[PDB]
Amino acid sequence: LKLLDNWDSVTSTFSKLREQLGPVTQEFWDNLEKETEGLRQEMSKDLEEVKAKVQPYLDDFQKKWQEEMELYRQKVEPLRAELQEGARQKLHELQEKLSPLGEEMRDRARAHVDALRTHLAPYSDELRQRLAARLEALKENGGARLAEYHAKATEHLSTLSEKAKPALEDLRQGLLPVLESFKVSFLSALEEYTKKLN
Amino acid sequence: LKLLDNWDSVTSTFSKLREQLGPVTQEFWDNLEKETEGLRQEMSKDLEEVKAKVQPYLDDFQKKWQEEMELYRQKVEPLRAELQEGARQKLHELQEKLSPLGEEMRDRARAHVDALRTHLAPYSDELRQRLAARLEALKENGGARLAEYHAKATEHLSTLSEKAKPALEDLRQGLLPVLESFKVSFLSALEEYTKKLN
Ligand SMILES: CCCCCCCC/C=C\CCCCCCCC(=O)OC[C@H](COP(=O)(O)OCC[N+](C)(C)C)OC(=O)CCCCCCC/C=C\CCCCCCCC
Ligand SMILES: CCCCCCCC/C=C\CCCCCCCC(=O)OC[C@H](COP(=O)(O)OCC[N+](C)(C)C)OC(=O)CCCCCCC/C=C\CCCCCCCC
Ligand SMILES: CCCCCCCC/C=C\CCCCCCCC(=O)OC[C@H](COP(=O)(O)OCC[N+](C)(C)C)OC(=O)CCCCCCC/C=C\CCCCCCCC
Ligand SMILES: CCCCCCCC/C=C\CCCCCCCC(=O)OC[C@H](COP(=O)(O)OCC[N+](C)(C)C)OC(=O)CCCCCCC/C=C\CCCCCCCC
Ligand SMILES: CCCCCCCC/C=C\CCCCCCCC(=O)OC[C@H](COP(=O)(O)OCC[N+](C)(C)C)OC(=O)CCCCCCC/C=C\CCCCCCCC
Ligand SMILES: CCCCCCCC/C=C\CCCCCCCC(=O)OC[C@H](COP(=O)(O)OCC[N+](C)(C)C)OC(=O)CCCCCCC/C=C\CCCCCCCC
Ligand SMILES: CCCCCCCC/C=C\CCCCCCCC(=O)OC[C@H](COP(=O)(O)OCC[N+](C)(C)C)OC(=O)CCCCCCC/C=C\CCCCCCCC
Ligand SMILES: CCCCCCCC/C=C\CCCCCCCC(=O)OC[C@H](COP(=O)(O)OCC[N+](C)(C)C)OC(=O)CCCCCCC/C=C\CCCCCCCC
Ligand SMILES: CCCCCCCC/C=C\CCCCCCCC(=O)OC[C@H](COP(=O)(O)OC[C@H](N)C(=O)O)OC(=O)CCCCCCC/C=C\CCCCCCCC
Ligand SMILES: CCCCCCCC/C=C\CCCCCCCC(=O)OC[C@H](COP(=O)(O)OC[C@H](N)C(=O)O)OC(=O)CCCCCCC/C=C\CCCCCCCC
Ligand SMILES: CCCCCCCC/C=C\CCCCCCCC(=O)OC[C@H](COP(=O)(O)OC[C@H](N)C(=O)O)OC(=O)CCCCCCC/C=C\CCCCCCCC
Repeated sequence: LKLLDNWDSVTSTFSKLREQLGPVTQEFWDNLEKETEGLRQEMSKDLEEVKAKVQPYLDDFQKKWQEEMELYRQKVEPLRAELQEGARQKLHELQEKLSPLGEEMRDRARAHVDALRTHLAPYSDELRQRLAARLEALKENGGARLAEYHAKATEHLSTLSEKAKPALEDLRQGLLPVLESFKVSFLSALEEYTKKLN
Repeated sequence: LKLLDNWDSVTSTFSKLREQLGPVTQEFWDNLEKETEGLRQEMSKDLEEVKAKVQPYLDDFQKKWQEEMELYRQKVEPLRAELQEGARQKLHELQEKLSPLGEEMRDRARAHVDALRTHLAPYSDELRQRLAARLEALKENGGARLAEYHAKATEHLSTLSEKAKPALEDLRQGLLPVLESFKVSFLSALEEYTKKLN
């Protein structure tokens, strides 16, 4: 109700901020000029010296890079041949290994898979008989269980309806009057609430 | 009484559930025993035949595995010798390109650092001069900034006091009736909740 009075105080403080902003921006600009000019003299000296520092530094670096690269062509380059030759010999050594051991490993695999043909295959065949027996039990007990499920389902169904019938009646017989009473407690609440917050 | 009555219906449900649970456990276990019975009979195959066949199965694999290892041992020796002799030459060659080329690299590194030091000497010298120049500027300007900021803070405090005394007093005065009305609202709300919830 006193919003206008409260907003006035805020308008006053806002105006107070404006009272400060005036001289504040004035001195801020003066300070900015001081800083910019201060950094300006530093920048001129920095930039000027940079030309006399980066250039000789680049030259120094270029010389080092030249030596570095030269040394690389006198090391990495010739060593590339030494390493390549070593790699070639290594590859040759590997060839003389990947061939006998390669065929040997393949023969090992042959002996492995071949064994599996007389190991896994005949075993899965035996398992087929066992699976048939297991599945038979699953079908036998399962079929019986299906009847049990149906029986218990119908039994439980009778029990469920035996509860649903009276429960719903009782629930309705209780919810109806309770709802009416609830409406009363709601009406009194809503009416009073709207008056308190009016 | 709603909770008691509603619970009563649930209680009777538990009775019927338990009464049905009996036949359930009986039937389930009866069939489960048949499942296990099958597995018990199957055990004379699934676990018995597997332990019987595991003999030639493992004996075959173990036999071939022995050869597999013996072959690897028959190769490990000549291959290790090839690797040893090869590594000898490969590493020896690297040494011939590690000692002289290393000393050369170290020699070039001497100049690498020497040139850098020779360049860093005047650089660091002028860096200290740059720092002095910058520090002096930042000190002159800094002192001015501090004085100005101090004055700024002083003025800000004067206007801040407008928010600490007049504005705050105004706010307090405005909050007084606010608390007064809020008290009534809280009190009535407390009663409202008690009147309808109790
Ligand atoms: C153009 C405009 C003007 C100029 C502008 C640029 C100015 C630049 C001037 C200076 C910049 C310096 C920057 C670095 C400052 C800190 C240097 C430092 O304090 O270093 C300390 C280390 C300490 O070693 P320690 O024996 O105490 O520890 C031994 C530990 N334990 C037991 C393994 C082996 O000593 C070292 O780093 C040095 C020895 C190790 C060197 C490793 C390889 C470096 C690679 C190339 C050489 C680079 C030379 C330039 C500096 C490169 C830095 C990466
Ligand atoms: C003209 C100027 C030429 C400048 C040439 C500079 C290089 C010169 C060549 C060699 C000498 C300088 C080497 C400088 C770099 C290595 C510096 C170094 O001394 O490092 C040592 C650390 C040791 O660690 P630590 O765990 O043993 O001990 C600490 C951890 N603690 C606690 C658990 C033990 O590290 C190690 O020793 C492991 C090092 C593994 C190998 C690193 C090789 C780096 C070389 C090049 C990398 C370039 C990357 C470029 C990326 C951008 C591409 C565009
Ligand atoms: C001791 C206390 C223990 C706890 C007791 C808890 C008692 C709870 C009592 C009552 C249940 C209250 C919650 C009921 C929720 C709704 C149930 C229902 O009535 O939802 C029917 C719809 C029928 O389809 P509609 O297209 O008309 O969708 C209608 C929905 N609308 C809009 C979005 C398309 O359902 C659907 O829509 C989607 C599903 C359709 C049927 C899927 C059947 C799946 C097959 C087998 C699942 C068997 C689960 C058995 C769980 C145990 C049971 C004993
Ligand atoms: C409309 C129809 C909706 C569907 C209705 C379904 C009704 C049937 C299903 C569930 C009804 C459960 C009724 C439970 C009544 C109370 C039983 C009870 O005695 O409450 C208390 C007990 C003990 O206290 P506590 O253990 O809770 O805490 C102990 C805390 N401390 C250790 C401090 C000791 O609670 C216990 O005994 C823990 C009992 C846990 C029982 C879990 C369920 C078991 C049933 C089947 C499991 C799967 C079997 C088949 C698996 C096939 C695999 C292939
Ligand atoms: C649900 C979301 C996650 C699903 C994860 C699994 C996904 C894949 C499906 C099934 C895998 C289940 C893996 C876990 C199985 C249960 C493990 C377990 O921790 O169980 C514990 C219970 C309780 O005793 P405990 O050992 O914990 O505590 C006393 C002993 N202590 C000291 C050492 C603790 O064990 C018992 O209650 C008694 C157990 C008796 C077992 C007899 C087995 C006889 C052999 C064959 C029978 C027929 C099997 C047919 C195939 C069945 C496939 C499931
Ligand atoms: C119905 C007929 C069926 C017939 C079936 C036939 C095939 C059956 C299949 C397997 C049977 C295996 C039987 C093994 C019997 C020996 C077990 C054993 O004694 O073995 C001991 C070792 C070492 O034991 P130690 O060092 O303590 O003693 C060492 C003592 N000394 C030094 C003398 C070295 O241990 C081991 O062999 C354990 C090796 C396995 C370790 C698994 C660890 C898993 C851990 C976490 C689970 C991660 C799951 C990840 C899933 C996603 C993956 C991508
Ligand atoms: C308005 C903002 C600008 C003006 C700020 C003026 C006040 C500055 C100081 C504090 C500001 C207030 C908050 C606190 C700041 C940290 C103060 C401090 O006490 O920190 C100390 C640390 C550690 O000291 P310690 O362990 O070595 O010595 C310990 C004693 N004893 C050596 C015996 C080893 O200091 C260190 O860690 C060394 C590294 C410090 C951070 C360097 C990088 C800063 C990043 C940007 C600034 C760039 C400025 C460029 C020039 C602008 C000119 C206008
Ligand atoms: C922040 C800008 C304000 C601008 C207006 C005022 C300007 C005033 C004039 C100049 C500025 C001066 C700034 C000074 C900063 C000092 C920072 C600092 O180093 O302080 C350190 C103290 C440490 O602890 P201690 O000395 O108390 O105890 C110590 C107990 N022993 C010693 C055991 C160690 O801690 C403290 O000073 C606590 C400092 C708490 C500062 C709260 C500022 C709240 C301002 C606005 C709120 C909203 C911010 C986000 C706005 C987002 C907008 C988009
Ligand atoms: C971003 C980070 C990348 C990290 C990569 C790490 C692995 C690097 C692998 C090998 C080494 C580098 C091998 C680089 C080979 C480069 C070969 C090359 O032609 O690259 C062309 C690209 C071109 O980029 P652009 O985007 O500008 O143009 C693309 C073009 N329009 C198109 O897509 O058709 O530019 C580049 O790729 C960059 C070329 C830089 C050449 C430098 C040549 C330098 C010559 C000698 C060495 C001097 C060393 C000096 C320092 C010594 C130590 C101090
Ligand atoms: C009779 C009451 C008795 C006491 C009751 C006490 C309990 C009351 C509690 C609940 C009852 C009311 C329950 C109301 C449930 C409303 C549920 C609902 O509609 O959700 C959706 C609405 C949608 O609003 P809108 O469409 O404006 O905004 C949509 C939004 N932009 C978007 O698109 O995302 O979301 C919104 O409206 C939220 C923003 C609203 C902005 C306007 C908000 C306007 C708010 C007030 C209007 C001015 C009041 C001035 C003072 C009056 C008293 C002096
Ligand atoms: C549209 C504009 C509307 C403007 C409305 C303005 C209304 C103004 C109303 C009244 C004027 C202000 C009236 C202020 C009254 C309180 C003034 C005051 O500071 O009293 C001193 C106390 C001091 O607490 P201490 O914790 O230091 O005490 C000792 C401590 N308990 C111990 O035992 O160690 O601090 C306090 O009591 C208060 C909390 C201090 C910490 C706050 C810590 C910070 C907490 C909140 C502030 C930040 C909130 C950030 C929210 C971000 C949302 C995204």
